Amino acid sequence: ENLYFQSMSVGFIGAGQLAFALAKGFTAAGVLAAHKIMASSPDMDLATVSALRKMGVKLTPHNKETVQHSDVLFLAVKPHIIPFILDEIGADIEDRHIVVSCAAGVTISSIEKKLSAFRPAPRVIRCMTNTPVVVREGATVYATGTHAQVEDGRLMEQLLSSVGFCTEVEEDLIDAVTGLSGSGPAYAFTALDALADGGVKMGLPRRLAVRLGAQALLGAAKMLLHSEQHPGQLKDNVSSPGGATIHALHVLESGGFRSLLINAVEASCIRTRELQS
Amino acid sequence: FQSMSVGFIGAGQLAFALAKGFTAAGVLAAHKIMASSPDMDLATVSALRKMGVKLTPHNKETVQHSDVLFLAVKPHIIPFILDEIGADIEDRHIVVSCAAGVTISSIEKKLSAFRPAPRVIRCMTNTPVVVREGATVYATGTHAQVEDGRLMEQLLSSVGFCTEVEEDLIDAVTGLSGSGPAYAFTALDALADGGVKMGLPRRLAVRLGAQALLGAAKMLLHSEQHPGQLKDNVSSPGGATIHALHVLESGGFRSLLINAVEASCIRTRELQS
Amino acid sequence: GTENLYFQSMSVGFIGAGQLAFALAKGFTAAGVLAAHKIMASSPDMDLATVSALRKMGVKLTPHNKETVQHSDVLFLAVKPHIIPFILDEIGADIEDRHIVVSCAAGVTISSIEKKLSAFRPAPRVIRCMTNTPVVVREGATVYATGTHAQVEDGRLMEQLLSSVGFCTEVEEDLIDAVTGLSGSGPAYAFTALDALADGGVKMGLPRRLAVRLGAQALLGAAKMLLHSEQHPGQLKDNVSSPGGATIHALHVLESGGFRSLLINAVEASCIRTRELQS
Amino acid sequence: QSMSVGFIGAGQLAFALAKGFTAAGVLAAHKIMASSPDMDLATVSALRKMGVKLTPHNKETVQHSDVLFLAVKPHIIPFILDEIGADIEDRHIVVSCAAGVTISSIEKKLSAFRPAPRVIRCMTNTPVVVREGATVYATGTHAQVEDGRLMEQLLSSVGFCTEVEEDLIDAVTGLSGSGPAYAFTALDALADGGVKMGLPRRLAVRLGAQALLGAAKMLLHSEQHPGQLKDNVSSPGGATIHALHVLESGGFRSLLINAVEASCIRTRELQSM
Amino acid sequence: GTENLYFQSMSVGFIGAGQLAFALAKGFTAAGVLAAHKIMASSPDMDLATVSALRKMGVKLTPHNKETVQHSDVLFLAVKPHIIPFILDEIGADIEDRHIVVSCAAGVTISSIEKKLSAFRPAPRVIRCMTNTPVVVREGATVYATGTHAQVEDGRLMEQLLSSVGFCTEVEEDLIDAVTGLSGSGPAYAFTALDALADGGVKMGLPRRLAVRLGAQALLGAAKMLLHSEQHPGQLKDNVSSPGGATIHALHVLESGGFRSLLINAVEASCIRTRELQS
Ligand SMILES: O=C(O)[C@@H]1CCCO1
Ligand SMILES: O=C(O)[C@@H]1CCCO1
Ligand SMILES: O=C(O)[C@@H]1CCCO1
Ligand SMILES: O=C(O)[C@@H]1CCCO1
Ligand SMILES: O=C(O)[C@@H]1CCCO1
Ligand SMILES: [Cl-]
Ligand SMILES: [Cl-]
Repeated sequence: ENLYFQSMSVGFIGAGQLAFALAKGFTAAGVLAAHKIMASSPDMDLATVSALRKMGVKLTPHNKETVQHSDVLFLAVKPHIIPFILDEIGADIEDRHIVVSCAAGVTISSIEKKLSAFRPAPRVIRCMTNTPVVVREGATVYATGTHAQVEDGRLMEQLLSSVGFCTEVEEDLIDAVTGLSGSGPAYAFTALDALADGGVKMGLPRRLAVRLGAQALLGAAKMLLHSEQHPGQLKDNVSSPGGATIHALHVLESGGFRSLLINAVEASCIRTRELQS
Repeated sequence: FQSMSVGFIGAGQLAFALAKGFTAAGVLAAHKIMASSPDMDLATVSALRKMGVKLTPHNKETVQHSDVLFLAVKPHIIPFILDEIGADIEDRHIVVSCAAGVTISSIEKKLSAFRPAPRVIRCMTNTPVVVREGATVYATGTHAQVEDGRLMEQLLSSVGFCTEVEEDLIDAVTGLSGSGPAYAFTALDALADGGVKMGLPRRLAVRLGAQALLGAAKMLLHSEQHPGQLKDNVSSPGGATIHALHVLESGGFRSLLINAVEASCIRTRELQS
Repeated sequence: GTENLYFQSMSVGFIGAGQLAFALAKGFTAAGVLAAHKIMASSPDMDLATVSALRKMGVKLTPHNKETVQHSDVLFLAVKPHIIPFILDEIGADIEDRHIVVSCAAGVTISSIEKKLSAFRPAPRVIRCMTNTPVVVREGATVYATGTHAQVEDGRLMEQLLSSVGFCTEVEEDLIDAVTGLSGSGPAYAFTALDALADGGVKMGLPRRLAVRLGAQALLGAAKMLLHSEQHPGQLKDNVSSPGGATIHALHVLESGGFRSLLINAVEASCIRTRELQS
Repeated sequence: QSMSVGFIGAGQLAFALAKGFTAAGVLAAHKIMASSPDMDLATVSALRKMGVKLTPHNKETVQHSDVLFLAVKPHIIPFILDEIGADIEDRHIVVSCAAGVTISSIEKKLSAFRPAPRVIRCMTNTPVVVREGATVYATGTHAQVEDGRLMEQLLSSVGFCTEVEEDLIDAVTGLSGSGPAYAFTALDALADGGVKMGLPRRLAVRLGAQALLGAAKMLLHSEQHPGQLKDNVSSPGGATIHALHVLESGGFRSLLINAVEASCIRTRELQSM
Repeated sequence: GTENLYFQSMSVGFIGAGQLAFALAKGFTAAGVLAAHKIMASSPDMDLATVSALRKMGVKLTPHNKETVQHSDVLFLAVKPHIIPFILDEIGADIEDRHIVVSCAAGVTISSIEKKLSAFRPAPRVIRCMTNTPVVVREGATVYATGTHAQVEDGRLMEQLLSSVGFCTEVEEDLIDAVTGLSGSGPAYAFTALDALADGGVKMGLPRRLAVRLGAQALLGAAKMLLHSEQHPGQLKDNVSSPGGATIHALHVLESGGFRSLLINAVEASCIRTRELQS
């Protein structure tokens, strides 16, 4: 409530979906002014880059510049880019820097080793977040590195709590979190496209069908979050005997609806582990 | 509309959720709501009691109390309820049927036997009205004045999304957003089973699953982008997400959700026939 | 129609005179960028129908791969992967400074082409590409990657020549196996789909000719529509699907069969196999 | 020459047709008029932006037009015919675009008002917007040869167009009518496969779209059976025959057959209701 | 080769000049039982490739169905089921005593042909048959049933003529829908199977031409083997399946797919549909 990080300067290495979404969320929350944020990207023609520019974020094609501007430094690049970045700017890492890796599957140990060759005790945090931070409803976990100070973790939680749920986890849960909350929105966007197709099949106009399906999913998740009851208990509550809902639940069960989502989280988590190896 | 009194026939899950939403929105003092049911021992009735809603076993007390009257009963008991308080409808009443499948025409027919020009509105809503995030559609009957629709949309918008639709879409809406939250509750339970299988504590897995679906849905509502395009924005080449999407595709994920909506809508038609 | 290019100092050679050689030779000359007599092709079997078609076009034909190398500036290796090593050993001594060797084989890497040719001569100019037979109607899809000693002008020239018969862009070589899976095998997926759609039209009482014509016109127009649209394919799908209508009923039976999943499996199988065809 | 076109219905079809016609420069955007019962549609906004005259009144559209496209849902058609039937004049050519609705029923409704209505039934698709449509039509009892000739060359300006027997039109609807939607699904999924194997999304969409376009075109210009073209480019042991095999194992062919059949059967249902 | 028959007083007519007419005309003349100029065919579309092929053979062609009736003694109705009623009404008045009307349409019953023709003339001589296009290589499969007024000589003559281009036997009419399901649609099942087997050969590295040749030779020889064997097909299958060997592994994957069941479904679907094509 009126939170604001007076002297924090934030840098994004990578200027894609994730950098844009966090900068949008951070400035939406009012915890940072746009001009105290800087992002660098190898392609300065991404639509995400020009969106950042309209926000008032500082843009540069040199990762060195970003590192020099930043106190908190987000590595918002793909997993295989991380070693190319850590080697490019490892010499520029200074005392003050907190390096926050958002790359899937990439471990704190690997980041700390690459940076420790240039300089001892880099302050490293690993996190998994998602793009819904752009509407301030992200899901974020983080794990603190060996040399992260106690304040570094509390700082980063306070920053990331401003754009959604945020908590600390042991690092060895992050791969699984990537499969649930990290890939989660994509499952929901697939689910929502299909629900709308169902509504359209039954005669709803597409605009209405998309709006209704998204509101229904939004309300159910808010309901569960605010409820002390089991998701199955809530389902039981709204399933009238003989009714329309229980008939529909039966055809979800006949196709193994539940096991598909389990398969999804599994496949994503397993792939995440492979990206590291 | 600050002197408006609301009544409920049927003090079940829907009445509680609407009443909690209405009071949480501040549109309605709890004591200006009255509810009635034949089972006055339910927890829903006890919970409405704590809220400060007025309760009674007499549907007549509810009708004479109320200005806007919600019929929150099961589709097969509507004709009894209509027959029971049909002589007690007054000119001032707006009668809002909530039941699945029951047509405006059938309600206007029974009510007409007692009094010309009954003002009837049909709606399909859902239980997330209880955290003011419901999905609601409504259709106006023959004698519903335009002001009755504005009032209805104003009331129901305070507890979530609300739009007027033609009546012949409501069966389909039922299958989509009426039954929808139960689909999502199933999704979240299974997604949490997935997190647990991969090593997450159950509490953390429920939390992240719910937050992920909440954020995705909200993100789509604030976006000018098609949901497939958001899917595309967040799927890195060769990455974890596109791998998981492939296994969803292989089990026909999309078609099960189409199957669900279809089956709920089709069942909703059989409930009125 | 034509492309307003003309490579007036360019002699082109094809080693291999099968489907790909004839498609490219037909496309180039149809585009007007090359005259057929500046093209020479060679094959081990000179009775192939493709070789006769090349003779009708006026392309130069020879049984000897050395004659093609000596004739040509740009040299297309349009032979199967397992035959590339025998080709490179046969003609590696005849490569000269002017030659740009454009390998069309699936999965054969730049590294291994350069390694085989460098035993005869250092710094070979090598380009790897993946194209498809619709170049024969100037609607190919082509990607390329430049080798270690390819000059800047080499890739710009190859993109000029290949853009005249379809879409063409440069990629990193590590994407070509996956492109092979997608646009390299793409048309075979399409031919399968067009035959099945026509079968469906015939099942519903359409004559075969009409069903084939309409199915092809539908895919052509859909594909062109997406190419020129600013919208996601899902939004264009949505525009066609009238609520409660005929299209959405059909789409549901596609989804019930995991239609999307089969197309993903297909791109994945072709790509994975392409990787095996070098290792 | 002085031809005026009207659309009853201002949905997706009327917009692609109007966009197609003006792209061809067959007639000015302002010589087109569209009427819709909903003027808040994005299609009505889009038509408005390209310069087509809009009206909420079907009678205006009728009195504007010389060729009158009926582009509303099949079940709206008998209502339209009763509304504008007295306003049909001798000059009009009425072109029904609705799925399933037979020439015989349109001629019957309109006959109550004036003898010898000129009716034409057609099925087209949205690729008319890029002048690559697929269009069949049958002429009714009173269409003169000139009416069919004018029809053929108006629709040939925005893609393929041929005259067929009316009893083929339900089947055509399942094939080229719904066809682009099948293609769009195919192209989204192909792109997903490309992205799964490491391709950027934008490039994968582009290559997959280019491959369908090239293959369709090659087939149209070929004297070969598409199975022969398949075999021409399926190298023994190679990547394509491997990929073809996984298509076959899923019954790929049969799904597309089910799709044409499903759409065709639905088209017949639409007229029955 | 030839058949030692010659129907020297027989003029044959085909109403319809499509696949079946040309297959039969080619078979008959190849068998030597008829000269091409004693055959006349008529069609509504005289640009069909089948009509041009008939003109090469030397068959007589006419646009008028009446000219075919007047020319012919044996009159084949080689037209689609829904067109039979229009044919019979068009030429029913021109039927004479000498005519044997041989209907080839799927599902059209003798009763309904006799009923339609008897309005013009009592006691029409009608034969219903179901044959297939392999008559073009003298390996057709044909069954027939004689109508109410067909003479004993009519069926004996039809069996002579049809036995010269393949197998032929008389059946009760109530079996013809099921025969249609089996040998009438049979070859289309075979063409599908031969294309897929060749696909399987190509997957395993065989060139397409060789794979198509070997697949066809395998089915040809298997079918001929069973025709000449006194053994159940299962016993011949057993003879090929070396214990632990390659064939039995393949057979298991066929069984795991319900291969047998698909072929039963196919005969059942064709037969059931054939029954709908009259009702
Ligand atoms: O299950 C039913 O029938 C109703 C409709 C939607 C909510 O509960
Ligand atoms: O798709 C991926 O691999 C990453 C992880 C989760 C979101 O984007
Ligand atoms: O979906 C429908 O019903 C119509 C016909 C084909 C295109 O949109
Ligand atoms: O089938 C193959 O292996 C190659 C891929 C593209 C053309 O032929
Ligand atoms: O079954 C086998 O292994 C052998 C080879 C093919 C025929 O029998
Ligand atoms: Cl190809
Ligand atoms: Cl046959």
